Amino acid sequence: GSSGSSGELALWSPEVKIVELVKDCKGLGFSILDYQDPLDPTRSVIVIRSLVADGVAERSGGLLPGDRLVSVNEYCLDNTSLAEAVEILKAVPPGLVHLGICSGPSSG
Repeated sequence: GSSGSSGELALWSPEVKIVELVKDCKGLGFSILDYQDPLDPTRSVIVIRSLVADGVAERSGGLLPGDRLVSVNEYCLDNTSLAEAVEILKAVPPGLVHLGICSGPSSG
């Protein structure tokens, strides 16, 4: 059982956190983008672009800019294309929003 040294994805945590976000008419208050692993270029992940000023994201106090988003309202956003990710957040119904997050390189 020789674990990998200076390799295993550390940028994020192996434990995702479900943040309860209350969507509104306009929708959410955050953004997302497509990322590419520095070791695996053939692999992409969705990150938290940024939290709109006083946006649902910030309000709740669970999301942060730089964290890797797992899913939104039970939606596998793994290796998903930005376009797809955005559409998923737009197609998602209003109200409570159960989305996971992977603590990443935060400057806070």
